[PDB]
Amino acid sequence: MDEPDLKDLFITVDEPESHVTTIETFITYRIITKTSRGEFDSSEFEVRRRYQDFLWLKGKLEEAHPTLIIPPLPEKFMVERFNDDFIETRRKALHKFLNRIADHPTLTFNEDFKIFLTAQAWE
Repeated sequence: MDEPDLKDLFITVDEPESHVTTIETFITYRIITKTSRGEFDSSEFEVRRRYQDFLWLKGKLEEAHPTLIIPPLPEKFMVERFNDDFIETRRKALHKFLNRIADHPTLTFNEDFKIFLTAQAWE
């Protein structure tokens, strides 16, 4: 039998880090998602995502909800990408983006949003 849930999500976006792979360096953001303000009987996942991962998500949401305007993620086309203002501006925008999806009555239940918030979870 089911335990009824209010379908609340609380999302933070923080701790930007440089991810240096062998072929590319890019910034990632820590996304922590909680389903409750309580200590017990709840879900909490921590993942790390780059901006391209958010663009993937936006596209999936657009495809699934073609009559909606999905919350925007503007970008203007080698130093600035690692600039403190650039990163902090983006962090705030990504937090706003994820909150808008989380609060939206159809977008919040999208399967790719769920995968986005949970895949490759960190301890």
